[PDB]
Amino acid sequence: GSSGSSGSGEKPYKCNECGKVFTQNSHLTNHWRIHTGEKPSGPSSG
Ligand SMILES: [Zn+2]
Repeated sequence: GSSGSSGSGEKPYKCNECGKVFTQNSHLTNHWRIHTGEKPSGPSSG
């Protein structure tokens, strides 16, 4: 079978706005920037 459970494997830091994953904190917090404005009105990139 296949186990699809996150937590241990994935990193403790994960963007709760799109679904990204980073190794450090400063990286995650920073990323959010792109989410907070910056021409958020357009074609979804995903
Ligand atoms: Zn994000």
